[PDB]
Amino acid sequence: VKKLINSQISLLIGKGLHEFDSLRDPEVNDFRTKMRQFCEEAAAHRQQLGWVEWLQYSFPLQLEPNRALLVNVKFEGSEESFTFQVSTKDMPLALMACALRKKATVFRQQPEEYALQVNGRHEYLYGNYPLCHFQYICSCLHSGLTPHLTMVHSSSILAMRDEQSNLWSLEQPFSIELIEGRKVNAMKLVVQAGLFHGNEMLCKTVSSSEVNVCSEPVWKQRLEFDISVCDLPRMARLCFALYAVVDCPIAWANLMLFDYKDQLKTGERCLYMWPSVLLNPAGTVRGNPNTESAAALVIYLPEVAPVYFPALEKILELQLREILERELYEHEKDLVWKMRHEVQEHFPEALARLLLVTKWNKHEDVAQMLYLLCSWPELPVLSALELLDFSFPDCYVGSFAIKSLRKLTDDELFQYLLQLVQVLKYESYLDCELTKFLLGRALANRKIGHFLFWHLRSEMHVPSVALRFGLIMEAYCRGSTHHMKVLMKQGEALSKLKALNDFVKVSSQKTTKPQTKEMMHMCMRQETYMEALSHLQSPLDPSTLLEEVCVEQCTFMDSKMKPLWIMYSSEEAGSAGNVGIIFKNGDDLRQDMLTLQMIQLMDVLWKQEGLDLRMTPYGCLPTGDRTGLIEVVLHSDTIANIQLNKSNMAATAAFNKDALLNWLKSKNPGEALDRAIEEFTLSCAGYCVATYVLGIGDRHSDNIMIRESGQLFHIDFGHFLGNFRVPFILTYDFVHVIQQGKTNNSEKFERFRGYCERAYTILRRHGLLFLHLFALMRAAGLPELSCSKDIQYLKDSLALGKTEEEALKHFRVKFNEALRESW
Ligand SMILES: FC(F)c1nc2ccccc2n1-c1nc(N2CCOCC2)nc(N2CCOCC2)n1
Repeated sequence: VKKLINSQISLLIGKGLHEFDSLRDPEVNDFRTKMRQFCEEAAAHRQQLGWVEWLQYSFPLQLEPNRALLVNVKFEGSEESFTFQVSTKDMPLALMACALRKKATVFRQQPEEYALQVNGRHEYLYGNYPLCHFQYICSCLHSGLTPHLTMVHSSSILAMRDEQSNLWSLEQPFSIELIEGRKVNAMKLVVQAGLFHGNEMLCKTVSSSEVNVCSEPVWKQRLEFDISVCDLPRMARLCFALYAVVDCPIAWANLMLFDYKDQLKTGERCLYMWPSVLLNPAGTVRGNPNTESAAALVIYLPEVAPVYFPALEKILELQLREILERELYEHEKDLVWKMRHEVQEHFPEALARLLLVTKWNKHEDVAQMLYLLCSWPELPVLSALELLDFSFPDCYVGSFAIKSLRKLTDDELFQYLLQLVQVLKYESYLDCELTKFLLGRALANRKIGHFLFWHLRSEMHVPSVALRFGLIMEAYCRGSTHHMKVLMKQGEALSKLKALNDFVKVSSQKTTKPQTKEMMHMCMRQETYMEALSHLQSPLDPSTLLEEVCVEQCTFMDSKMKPLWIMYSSEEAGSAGNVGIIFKNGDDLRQDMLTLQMIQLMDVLWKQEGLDLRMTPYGCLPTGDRTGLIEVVLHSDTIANIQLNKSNMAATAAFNKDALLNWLKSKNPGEALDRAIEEFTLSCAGYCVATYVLGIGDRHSDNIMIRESGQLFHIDFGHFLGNFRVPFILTYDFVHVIQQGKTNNSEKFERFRGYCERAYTILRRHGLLFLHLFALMRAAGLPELSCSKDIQYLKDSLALGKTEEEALKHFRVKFNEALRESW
């Protein structure tokens, strides 16, 4: 069995475990054994959890950030169901009391023994919360639907639990010998080397001698650095660039000067370099795994004595501030450092600014900073996120930052998971506090575990992270054997969708769409495909169950990559078991995921201030190499499709401007139309503010969709942050709907401007949260989130320098400009 598990892990993570063994690497070997132990302890703990605690782990509650209501309740193993009237303010317990009282009268005769499952989903209602605080009930109220729930007894939950078991002395200048290279080029070669602590140089860079593009180049020269060996900070990295000149970059390579056991490195090293686009301090400190073809540098680290970095106990041994403390001059820097005790004492949240003023290239000053740091009070989550930036390379700072993030709720962690995973790319060593933090949290919440897995799995085709990410996924698997098998099922479904999508691509260039679609259906109806594609948890949302694939309703779309549109149904889920996914292969989905996650965050922040813009936060999840899934919002269509203005159709208009309004009218007869116009106005405000703030341009009728409820949302975000200064967009046909069809309607239109202003001003108040998250996202390597000007785009769009009064006036001008332009 131990053999079988290992083969399953290798298959799941997309990398053979034997490959880790073959590295003969102590750091890898250490990581694997420590993390495996940690993860196995988490699993022991989980297996004895109380049944409510188990539910909390497996099906974490889905909550929103007086009225009558009908609810249908059945018991687990029964056809018989009952419809009860309850209040939105009632607790699930009261509901469960009704259900049991009804059961006992039927059967002729305790609520705390039960939880309520949402029919056909892995989602439960339990706890001390009014029904309307549950996302599901809340959702049912707005769409107008009846909640369907199933009474599940504690013994049944426990069966699920059960089925799922498993030094200071060295004053000589730092120096290296550059020995030789092995490489490709057209000119002379040079090696530039710098010593970095994060983004900051610890001293000047020092260049190599120019040697002809001949060879197999052979330097054999001492490069000496303008820094003492005792002043190298613990997280010092040495960064190289190999290039050509008569500039033409060739390659780069980084390494930590100390190893994962804190020992200073000696002597010779062979550096397999990464091909270029000159110094790249934020680039990985691990060699290029393509040793067959990568250019290679050999250096020698001279034996300076073995010295390990000094222990903490040894480290420990060794006005107008406010008016500025809200980029700084050197004298301003000097007062901050001078008054570092006051900073700790009366301005602890200004820790980052103090860290940025310490001289990381002098060990006495670092020991000073560290001394303060070790008694520094915990900071809020917002402050802690800033400290995860690459600007804060020191391990003690890193550790402090994680310590401060431990108070993150699961809902917050989930919201910031994408960025936390991306920060892993900044890590210097395999065994680190972030990895342990993410793994423990993942093992204590299955939803965390699910998305941690997919974020890591979706980048296994990236050589620079394959090893790190592979190792973490292995560790995770040791910690939950059952969930590994659930995840393997999803991977099997994704393997099949790829093969099917490849077929569809080929067929679409040879025959008519009707013919390709029929062939797609025959392929899907093969036993191997019916079995692979049915009965899985959605990678988009593990609480959504994808039961039986409805082949007859599957198709594909006409765009370049021919994305697949896959529908599912489930008898048990009734009608909320009718769900769709899109499989897309050929495009990088990371940018779309980021854009949707930031819009979802806006929706959270708006709702926390009592502003519900009726947004549509659907899933998007990269799963592999230019591969991933998109959640289908049903009962929606594109603005362009609605505006095709076909004859012999409900929405038949005298003027194209009336097409959308007419469409809305046909889906929302009578009284209902007014609320639909309201849903459209609210969502339109939300999306107009979001796409402006994030600089999403190229918005048109083919990438804007509308729900039959009136709710508008966006699809296919190819660009953001003004990378293909985007204006605020007001579209005429939308303004026409907002104005209820009327040419003049300032009452409705100005209500809509109010919504826009209220949404925009709320985001500004959280501007720093967006900034810190985008900062962390720079680790991802998206070409549209690659430098400062990308970030500056967000600063400008949020007008963060300005007072709220100025910001709003500025916004009002952009909005008014948008309205003029509206024809
Ligand atoms: F290529 C398209 F699949 C596509 N790429 C997307 C990237 C991010 C988000 C959504 C994306 N979609 C997408 N997403 C969707 N969704 C996803 C949201 O629910 C409605 C259906 N539909 C489409 N199309 C249907 C109508 O006309 C154009 C294609 N396309």
